Amino acid sequence: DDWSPPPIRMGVDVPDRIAGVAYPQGTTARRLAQIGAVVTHDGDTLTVTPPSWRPDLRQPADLVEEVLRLEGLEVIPSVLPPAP
Amino acid sequence: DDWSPPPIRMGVDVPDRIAGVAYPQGTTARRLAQIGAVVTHDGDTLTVTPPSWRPDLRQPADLVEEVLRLEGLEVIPSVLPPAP
Ligand SMILES: [Mg+2]
Ligand SMILES: [Mg+2]
Repeated sequence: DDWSPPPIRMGVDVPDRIAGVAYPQGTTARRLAQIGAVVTHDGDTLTVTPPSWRPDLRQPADLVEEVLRLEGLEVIPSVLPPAP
Repeated sequence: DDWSPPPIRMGVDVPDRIAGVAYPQGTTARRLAQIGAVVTHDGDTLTVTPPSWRPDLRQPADLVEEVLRLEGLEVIPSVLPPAP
C-alpha cells in the first residue's frame, strides 16, 4: 500500500561539499522536494524519502547528483587538487 | 656607554612555525636568554635586545636560528610540501 523507496539520511551540506560550491541556504531541501521527495530536517541531517517513480535514489550520492544537475554543472569551479 | 644592538620584536611562536615543531612552552625565551639577550614579554610578542657580542642578531630570522640550532635540527620532522 506504499510504493516509496526507503528513506535516506544525508547531511544538509553534503551536496555543497561534493560540488565544491556553497549553494544558497535551503537549495538541497528545495531541489530534493522538487524532484518529489519528502524531506524532513532535524539538526544538520536531512531524512529524504524518494518518490515511487525514483527507485534510482538509494544513497546520499544519488541525492547529490539531483541537486548538482538542477543547479547546473557550470557553477562548479575548476580547482586543481594537491597531488602528493 | 651602552653597546647593545637595537631591540627586535618577534612573536613568541615564530621559531615553532619556522621549525615545523611545537617546542615546549618558554623554549624561545629560555634559549634567547641563554645566548645573552634581554627578553621581555608583551602578550604573544617578545622584545629581544641582543648582547653586544652578537651584532649578527638583527632580525627575527636571526633569533629563529639561535633557537633552532640549540634545540637541534634532529627534532625538525621531514614533510614533503604539496607542490601545485
Ligand atoms: Mg543518479
Ligand atoms: Mg645567524
